[PDB]
Amino acid sequence: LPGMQNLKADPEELFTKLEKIGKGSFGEVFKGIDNRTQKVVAIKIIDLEEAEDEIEDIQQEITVLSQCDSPYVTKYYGSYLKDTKLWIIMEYLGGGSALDLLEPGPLDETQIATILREILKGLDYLHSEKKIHRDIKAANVLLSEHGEVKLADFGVAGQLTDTQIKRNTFVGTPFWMAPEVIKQSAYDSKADIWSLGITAIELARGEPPHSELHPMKVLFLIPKNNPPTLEGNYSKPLKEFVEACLNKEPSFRPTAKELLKHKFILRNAKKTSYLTELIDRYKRWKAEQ
Ligand SMILES: CC(=O)NCC(=O)N1[C@@H]2CC[C@H]1c1ccc(Nc3ncc(C(F)(F)F)c(NC4CCC4)n3)cc12
Repeated sequence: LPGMQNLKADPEELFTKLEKIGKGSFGEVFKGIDNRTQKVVAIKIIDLEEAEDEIEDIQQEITVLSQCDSPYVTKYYGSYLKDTKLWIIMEYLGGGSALDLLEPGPLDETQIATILREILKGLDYLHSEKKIHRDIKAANVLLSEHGEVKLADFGVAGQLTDTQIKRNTFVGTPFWMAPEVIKQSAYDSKADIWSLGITAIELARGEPPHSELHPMKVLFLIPKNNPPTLEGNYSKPLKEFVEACLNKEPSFRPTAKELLKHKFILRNAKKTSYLTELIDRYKRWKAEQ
């Protein structure tokens, strides 16, 4: 396990575990304070006794995280054992997920473009490292209190090599999964680009396509239907960004690097600092109730 700490280190001493902020890839996630620096962190806690077929996946997740050095990937600080519980210390992103920031109401196209541009920067980094996220969706897109946008939850992240230029494993969240991943055909990083497209619709409309239906229906709906399109009063460049991602033929989908030059992004995206308005809005909203 990369970043595994000295097992004599007691994380209950080194860290103040605060409120739960979410349920994660495995186990729960908490807000916490690093007791040495007084920096806030995120703590993922997993019971190893309450495992197992997950520990390979937990190894794999932590391995992948430890191999990423990008402003666009959640930082991983190390892991601690406390009796049966694994404490995974993560970068704390105080804005929550893009999905949280949607709860007060719709995004405008500038905010959508900005968030998509930053996701594309993350996807470009990952894909350049032959890594595939495979669970891109709004809930896995996090923001710092400054409005920086980062990719999270590498629970099902894949790795490509010289040997394996392609993967076949059935992973992801159904609504966001690419048809070729659902069919377990040979696939690569283009799968993430399909997921990005679904996420673009999610960011624009609040939900992915087929969100009313039972997840098992999409197992045939997605491979046999025409891809979703963004329906509603949204700009033509936003609709074409979505369609460019959502092609059933993976070689017809652009790369992350290409989509960064897409007209929707260029014409509408602004500096990420402006996303603070979106976090302030969430605050005010969450005040009431
Ligand atoms: C009591 C209270 O108000 N707590 C804060 C809270 O509930 N928040 C804030 C704003 C929305 C929601 C929330 C969710 C997530 C975070 N931050 C965060 N940072 C890093 C991770 C990381 F573990 F990926 F690194 C992470 N993961 C959780 C698992 C579901 C998302 N969440 C912050 C918040």
